[PDB]
Amino acid sequence: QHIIRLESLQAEIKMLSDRKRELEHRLSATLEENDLLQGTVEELQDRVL
Amino acid sequence: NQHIIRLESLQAEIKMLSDRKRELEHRLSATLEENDLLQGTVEELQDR
Repeated sequence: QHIIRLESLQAEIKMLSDRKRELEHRLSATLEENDLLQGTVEELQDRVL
Repeated sequence: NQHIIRLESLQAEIKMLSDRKRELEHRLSATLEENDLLQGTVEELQDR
């Protein structure tokens, strides 16, 4: 029954690690997209000057 | 007994890597907030 308990807990912790990677990939993607938007905003700063 | 101790050790390692991923997520959120603060001050300058 402990084997059953381990099968019920290991998969949940693995899917939680996958969800942590989901937040990592999406926030890292928004950071890279924000850095690209920072480059375009720096071009807008060039437009400002 | 042997395989249960091994699998609990594996579950603890996945929890350790999960806490490391949590720290990485918090750091990425801090960088997002600080860069967005820079973008907000830039938009204020744009209003000027």
